[PDB]
Amino acid sequence: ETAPLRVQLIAKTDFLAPPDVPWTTDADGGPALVEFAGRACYQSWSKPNPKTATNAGYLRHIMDVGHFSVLEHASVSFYITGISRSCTHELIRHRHFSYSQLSQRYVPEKDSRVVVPPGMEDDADLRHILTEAADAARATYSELLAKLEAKFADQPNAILRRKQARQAARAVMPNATETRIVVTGNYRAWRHFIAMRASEHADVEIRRLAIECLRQLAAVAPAVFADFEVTTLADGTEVATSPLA
Amino acid sequence: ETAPLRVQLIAKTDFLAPPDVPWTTDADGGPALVEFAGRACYQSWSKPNPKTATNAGYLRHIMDVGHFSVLEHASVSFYITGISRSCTHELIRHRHFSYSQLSQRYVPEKDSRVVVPPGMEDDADLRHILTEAADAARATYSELLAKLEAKFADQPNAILRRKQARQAARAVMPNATETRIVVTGNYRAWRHFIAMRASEHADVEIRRLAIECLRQLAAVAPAVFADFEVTTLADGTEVATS
Amino acid sequence: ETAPLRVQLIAKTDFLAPPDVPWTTDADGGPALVEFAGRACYQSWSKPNPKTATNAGYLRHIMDVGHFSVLEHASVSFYITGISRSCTHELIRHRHFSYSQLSQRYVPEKDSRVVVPPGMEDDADLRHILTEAADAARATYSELLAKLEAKFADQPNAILRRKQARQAARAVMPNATETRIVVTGNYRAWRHFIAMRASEHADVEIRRLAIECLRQLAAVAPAVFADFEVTTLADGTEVATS
Amino acid sequence: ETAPLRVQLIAKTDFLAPPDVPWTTDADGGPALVEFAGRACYQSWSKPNPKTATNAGYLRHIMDVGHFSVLEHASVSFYITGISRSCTHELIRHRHFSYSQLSQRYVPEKDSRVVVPPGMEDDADLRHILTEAADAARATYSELLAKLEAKFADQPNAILRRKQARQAARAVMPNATETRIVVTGNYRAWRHFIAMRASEHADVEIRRLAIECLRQLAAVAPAVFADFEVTTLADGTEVATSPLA
Ligand SMILES: Cc1cc2nc3c(=O)[nH]c(=O)nc-3n(C[C@H](O)[C@H](O)[C@H](O)COP(=O)(O)OP(=O)(O)OC[C@H]3O[C@@H](n4cnc5c(N)ncnc54)[C@H](O)[C@@H]3O)c2cc1C
Ligand SMILES: Cc1cc2nc3c(=O)[nH]c(=O)nc-3n(C[C@H](O)[C@H](O)[C@H](O)COP(=O)(O)OP(=O)(O)OC[C@H]3O[C@@H](n4cnc5c(N)ncnc54)[C@H](O)[C@@H]3O)c2cc1C
Ligand SMILES: Cc1cc2nc3c(=O)[nH]c(=O)nc-3n(C[C@H](O)[C@H](O)[C@H](O)COP(=O)(O)OP(=O)(O)OC[C@H]3O[C@@H](n4cnc5c(N)ncnc54)[C@H](O)[C@@H]3O)c2cc1C
Ligand SMILES: Cc1cc2nc3c(=O)[nH]c(=O)nc-3n(C[C@H](O)[C@H](O)[C@H](O)COP(=O)(O)OP(=O)(O)OC[C@H]3O[C@@H](n4cnc5c(N)ncnc54)[C@H](O)[C@@H]3O)c2cc1C
Ligand SMILES: O=c1[nH]c(=O)n([C@H]2C[C@H](O)[C@@H](COP(=O)(O)O)O2)cc1Br
Ligand SMILES: O=c1[nH]c(=O)n([C@H]2C[C@H](O)[C@@H](COP(=O)(O)O)O2)cc1Br
Ligand SMILES: O=c1[nH]c(=O)n([C@H]2C[C@H](O)[C@@H](COP(=O)(O)O)O2)cc1Br
Ligand SMILES: O=c1[nH]c(=O)n([C@H]2C[C@H](O)[C@@H](COP(=O)(O)O)O2)cc1Br
Repeated sequence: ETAPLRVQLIAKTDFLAPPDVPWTTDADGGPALVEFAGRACYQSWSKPNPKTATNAGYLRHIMDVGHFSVLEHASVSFYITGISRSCTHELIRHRHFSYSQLSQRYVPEKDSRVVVPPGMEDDADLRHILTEAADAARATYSELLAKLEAKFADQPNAILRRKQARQAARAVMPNATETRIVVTGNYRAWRHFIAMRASEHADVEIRRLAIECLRQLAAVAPAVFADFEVTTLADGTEVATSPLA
Repeated sequence: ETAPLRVQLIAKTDFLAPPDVPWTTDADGGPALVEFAGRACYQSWSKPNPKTATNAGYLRHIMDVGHFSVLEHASVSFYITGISRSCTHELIRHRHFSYSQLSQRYVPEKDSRVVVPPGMEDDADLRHILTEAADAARATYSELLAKLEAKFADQPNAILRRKQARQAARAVMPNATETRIVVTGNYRAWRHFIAMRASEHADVEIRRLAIECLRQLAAVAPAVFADFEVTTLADGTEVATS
Repeated sequence: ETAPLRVQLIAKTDFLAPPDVPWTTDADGGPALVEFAGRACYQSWSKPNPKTATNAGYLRHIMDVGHFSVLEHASVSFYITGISRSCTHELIRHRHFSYSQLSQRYVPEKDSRVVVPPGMEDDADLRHILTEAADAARATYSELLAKLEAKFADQPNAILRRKQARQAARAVMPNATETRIVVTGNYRAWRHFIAMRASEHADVEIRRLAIECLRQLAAVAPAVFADFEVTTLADGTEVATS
Repeated sequence: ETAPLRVQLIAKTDFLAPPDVPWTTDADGGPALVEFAGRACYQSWSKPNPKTATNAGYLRHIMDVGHFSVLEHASVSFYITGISRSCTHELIRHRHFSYSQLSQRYVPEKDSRVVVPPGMEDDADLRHILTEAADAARATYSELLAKLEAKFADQPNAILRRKQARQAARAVMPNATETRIVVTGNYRAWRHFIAMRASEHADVEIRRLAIECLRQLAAVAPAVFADFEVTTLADGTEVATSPLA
């Protein structure tokens, strides 16, 4: 059973301007918050320059002059499924994010799906070799678990003795095992992730993930991510580049 | 002129549950996001127990059990004014917040306000010594500025000439000079900030700040901040403990 | 082929007291640096108190009064082998360390070792089920790799060709696969790691790593890591608590 | 009275190669640790490439391909004196350092020194204005301190009484007041600080600090800091620029 990548946006920033500040803007939520924060450094609430007189204009300028720390005020959360364990192992190396991830120490592996590496996707023979190997691993897991459950029956706590058995049984589960994860980060963190992972140096799985995150981030905060350009490589995979990263 | 502490909540989490996840809860925003993230770890979406089906009950349990990392998903931002420079010098030592602060390099301080230390708030004579000293500093600052702008006549760029002068002139501005700051943190970082700063060991200025943030945070997310109990000290200042 | 846990201490803080500061202590390296930094807050260079007039006494005082940020100045690095991929996936959730880890994308995984879960180390039957499962996975790996290199045959860069094949082939490699990692952290990060992972709540594999790290750290900085008491549980695994 | 900038290197990395790894290098300390960490990723313990078979060649390569995360393993600590309170307020915005700083709540300041802004150092008239204002501020501080100690007489704990008094009295102390601070960071953090602070956009005081840190860092680890070129500006201050990050 194979699992496709799904990225669901589950949280963003709600903004409410302070009533006493003599400033309004062209925008809502995160992008308005970022402008407000930038202007707070200068206490410059008026709008002399027509170019930076819209929210998008202001943000593009903030970006251009390298005031990136202002972007940290707004955050976005995704719920991600159809991502492999090897992919999450790379993702969580990014330390300016917060994560909550499906636990193999706790969750049943009996119905677990696998994620096909993008370089194999179009090849039914390779996919077959993968899913068969995954079926073999799952049978092994159930084998180990049954025996381990009996070994750790001594222990009164239901939650402990279930962890002890599954945590050892998990040893046979492959890299391609599906996982699920809530990832939260601010705009500055999201931008770094995209610059690092939406590139030809990156594994094609996390690259695909980064591109999908960028597309969804651009939908909620266009002005913040507009400097990123998506291009398609010879193999048809997608990369994103920005002059500011 | 003096400036009182003002704390204004300007941003918080907006949550939309994923349509295809078979789960609901009796909350929205940050508290609902926290519960979703917690349950994602176990895929424990079904809620058969109607006596543990509440968001508040789940959030309390998350913290009884000590899974504090789940709290990081939700954030709140404040715009804080009427805070002194010595106070922000303490505040910014907290490395899990994001900040945007009023710049003395960029902002003229000829009209700047003073923040009165809570310890001298009820002594008019002491406040007078402070405001007189502030006025003298501001005069010195204006004297230095004019003399620096001339010393920097060599600079053809008028914006840069004014920044070079201002950043040097700022040297005489006192600790009690008002500043203004946007502070953003997730629930975990706010909790830690409150624990450290709303305590008898902390300076009264930042303690006042922490108690006020707490009061607003507790209204926004009761279950997350309910464990903190405010206590009034012998001297009338407030502390908070969990 | 199985791999035992090995933790090797490969780096630590070298301290040189600045000459024109009227202060000395009965210690070296990391512990000495921590006292220097704590004393710099107070400029308390002379030692009026005979109790904290020793380095060990000064550090125990720092801890009791809760001044844990001073511990961040000193650091230690380990090279860890005989750790599984599922163990590293847990370890790297600690965001206040720095890591350099063996790459499956970059390193040919021919003759990879497997780490046996401590829970089945005494069970020869369970070990065998594991090791032949691992053997089957490596066989599948070689089969995919060969087909993948054939598939990407067009790709002109041969290095990039092997990498594209290897990153996809790695898909069948089990959690138990051995990995190797350099981990660097300051004393405060190390203490937090030990507290969270040398506990009954934690997986037994990371718990074992945390205990061994603790033993080596306590040998390097006794005063910093002394409060941790190691006790053997019912099943004969160790936990450490302070 | 006035305090000159002083930067003292007080800690760095001690390295010992694990005996059972088949690798040696010609370097010691931080730079050797960085090579070890980089080789661990590839388990490339042998040395086939005369271009990367030395520590300097290896680090040259690490720097060119930009895997700066391996630089995080080595650290350096300085004790910095003759820095102003406005300079530390900028410095501590860098969140990947660790700090221990002289406390005004805790340490008496009746006799504290003043730091002259670089843009003012050459001018006797401006220096006099500054020192005169500092003398006035210290007199006010003393005046406030005594009255506050008297106002807080109903605190039986004299230590607390002096602190309660001092923390309020410090209200009048100017930005130019000298402070002292231990700063610890890894190589990657120091590179970022230098890049951000030893620049034309930065305040002259912190730029002077960054340059001195850079000078000491590049003497200790020349391969790590070689890309930073020191340039004298027209006003006689120095900046540092690099093609890298
Ligand atoms: C193609 C590629 C190949 C890779 N190969 C390997 C490999 O072989 N082995 C391996 O172990 N990893 C490898 N990685 C992981 C990589 O080295 C980083 O650890 C990971 O990508 C996180 O990115 P980041 O380093 O920018 O840190 P993040 O955690 O994403 O932090 C963001 C930024 O914050 C700063 N920062 C965060 N923490 C610190 C700190 N403690 N000190 C100083 N500054 C800090 C840095 O500026 C950093 O850029 C690879 C990554 C890529 C994309
Ligand atoms: C027994 C146990 C069970 C676990 N179960 C799960 C699970 O089911 N699912 C899952 O995804 N993870 C799980 N984890 C991982 C856990 O939630 C943490 O992510 C991990 O242990 C890292 O430790 P830490 O949260 O204390 O933070 P670290 O990353 O080690 O940071 C140390 C300290 O820095 C501070 N800090 C760091 N980053 C932030 C931040 N951005 N905001 C505010 N403060 C910050 C906090 O004070 C923190 O305590 C589990 C861990 C344990 C030990
Ligand atoms: C010339 C100049 C002008 C400035 N003007 C102002 C101003 O007017 N107002 C003001 O408030 N500040 C101002 N600053 C401060 C500036 O915004 C930064 O806060 C400070 O320089 C720290 O640098 P850093 O942002 O790169 O963060 P560092 O703390 O130095 O972090 C290093 C890297 O880690 C990563 N990182 C750290 N924390 C996070 C996070 N929480 N989320 C995502 N990534 C993270 C980023 O990649 C960052 O580059 C100014 C600084 C300079 C040099
Ligand atoms: C009453 C009191 C007195 C103080 N006195 C002094 C003083 O005299 N001199 C002085 O310099 N400072 C002093 N401070 C500042 C204090 O040391 C901290 O720097 C500040 O309170 C920030 O809090 P924090 O250390 O918990 O770190 P935060 O930056 O708030 O981080 C939150 C958590 O993240 C983790 N974390 C963040 N960064 C790291 C890191 N690099 N390594 C490991 N873990 C990390 C820690 O778990 C920490 O608890 C004082 C603070 C208080 C409240
Ligand atoms: O592109 C990469 N991304 C990444 O995050 N790593 C980190 C993740 C993991 O902690 C370790 C080994 O990763 P791979 O097995 O995916 O190569 O290095 C390595 C490479 Br190459
Ligand atoms: O209660 C405190 N809070 C705090 O943040 N510091 C930090 C802030 C600054 O970096 C340095 C000196 O602070 P004070 O001048 O406010 O003591 O230590 C110190 C004390 Br005591
Ligand atoms: O004890 C734990 N330690 C841990 O680090 N995690 C993190 C690591 C990974 O990101 C995710 C899933 O971990 P397990 O598969 O090991 O449960 O949660 C979870 C548990 Br439970
Ligand atoms: O060059 C700068 N460096 C800096 O760190 N800040 C931060 C420091 C402080 O938190 C706030 C105001 O700093 P200045 O008063 O030094 O501008 O912004 C601002 C500027 Br401009």
